[PDB]
Amino acid sequence: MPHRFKVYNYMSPTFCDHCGSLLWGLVKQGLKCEDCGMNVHHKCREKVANLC
Ligand SMILES: [Zn+2]
Ligand SMILES: [Zn+2]
Repeated sequence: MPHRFKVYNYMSPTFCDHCGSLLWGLVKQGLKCEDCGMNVHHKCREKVANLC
């Protein structure tokens, strides 16, 4: 079943669960999955398997 990634405003340093690097930026720094909690960069969403 699919991740339901929604863009997210991270308020503490949070890292990408796919590539490990910081979700850089001030706002809108990546996407969180509603259902499993996975955090990804915009550039990393295509790279993650679509299995929630
Ligand atoms: Zn998920
Ligand atoms: Zn990443």
